[PDB]
Amino acid sequence: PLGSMTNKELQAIRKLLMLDVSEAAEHIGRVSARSWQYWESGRSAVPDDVEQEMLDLASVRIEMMSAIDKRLADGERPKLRFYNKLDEYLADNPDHNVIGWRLSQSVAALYYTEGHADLI
Amino acid sequence: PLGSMTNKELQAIRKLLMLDVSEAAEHIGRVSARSWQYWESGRSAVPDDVEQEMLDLASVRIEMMSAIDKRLADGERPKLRFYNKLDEYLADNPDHNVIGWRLSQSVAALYYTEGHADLI
DNA sequence: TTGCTTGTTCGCGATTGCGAACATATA
DNA sequence: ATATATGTTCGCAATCGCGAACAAGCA
Ligand SMILES: [Cl-]
Repeated sequence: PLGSMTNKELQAIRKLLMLDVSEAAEHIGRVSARSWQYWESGRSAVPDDVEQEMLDLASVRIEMMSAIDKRLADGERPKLRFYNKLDEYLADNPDHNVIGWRLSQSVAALYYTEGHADLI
Repeated sequence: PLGSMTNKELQAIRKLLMLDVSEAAEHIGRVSARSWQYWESGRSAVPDDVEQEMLDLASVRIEMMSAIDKRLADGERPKLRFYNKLDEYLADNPDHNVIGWRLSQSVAALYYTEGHADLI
């Protein structure tokens, strides 16, 4: 199963998690931005650990969506926080980083586009 | 109803549809990129027609997602096409533009991250 | 043994977000 | 009558994606 991530699959999961190339290269791949661009362009294969961390971030996203679903089924119309600046996010989440900020942006954007939540 | 879209809501739906600021400003707002950045930063209100066009694009996304859901319920593991370059997408879709390209990118990324489709 | 692999670094053109200024049309 | 909202253009620092070159680590 692991190790079959294509370059375009990596680009797609990165874009869906709403990560910039530099952010993922610095915090996930722990490599230069050029190496991440090479991975997404097909020059070098996607490392196994990078792929596994992608799936892990996907699972974290699933947890967030599940909490919001719990709130929805209870009759709530959620007012979800969509942090424009990363510093505003880290002021409310000291043990997080830009990865969690982008994940929160993605979940809030999805639940607004679906029409179930308003963003503040 | 129309006119309640905030700046952050516009930014969120734009990023969800995987649109760049320049693309949305050129093809959707039909304004300069500076005016779109002003809209998304809260300098001026989001026009009603731009809002409604956002919602219409969301509906088109729902159409695509429903087609792929039908394919999934039939037992198929979809091999979704993720176009890295816009010219490839337009060569496969003559009557489309960058909006449909970004919509298809977002949908394919969603169905790959969910774990139901492979990208080619 | 060294070709394929993979990473870093540098340079450069293209692109972006934003401040600032200008213009308009309209209440 | 006129502030005010809203669009445009211009310049600029910052950022990004890419080509090309260099280097280490192999198998
Ligand atoms: Cl409701």
